[PDB]
Amino acid sequence: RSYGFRPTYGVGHQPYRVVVLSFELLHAPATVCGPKKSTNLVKNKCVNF
Amino acid sequence: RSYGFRPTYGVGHQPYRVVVLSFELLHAPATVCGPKKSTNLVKNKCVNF
Repeated sequence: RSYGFRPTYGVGHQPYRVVVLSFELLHAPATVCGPKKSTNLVKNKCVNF
Repeated sequence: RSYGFRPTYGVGHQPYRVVVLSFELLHAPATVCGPKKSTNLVKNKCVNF
């Protein structure tokens, strides 16, 4: 069935753009990552890795 | 108090028809049933009655 996308219609049938993100969570090599900066590893010292 | 059921009014106060059905659930003889066809019973056999 088609839609009556009339610009004069009220909020009763005002269309919106919609995006669905299905994040993939599993134990696998990671490709996409957030915006952080790497540092230097520290050996033989208690660190919050 | 009455209502301003104006057809030119927006979706703010557009009345709807509502039908409420209250199913009755108890261990009592059943009168209303779904659209399924009965079968013939089997004796002395493991059967999902």
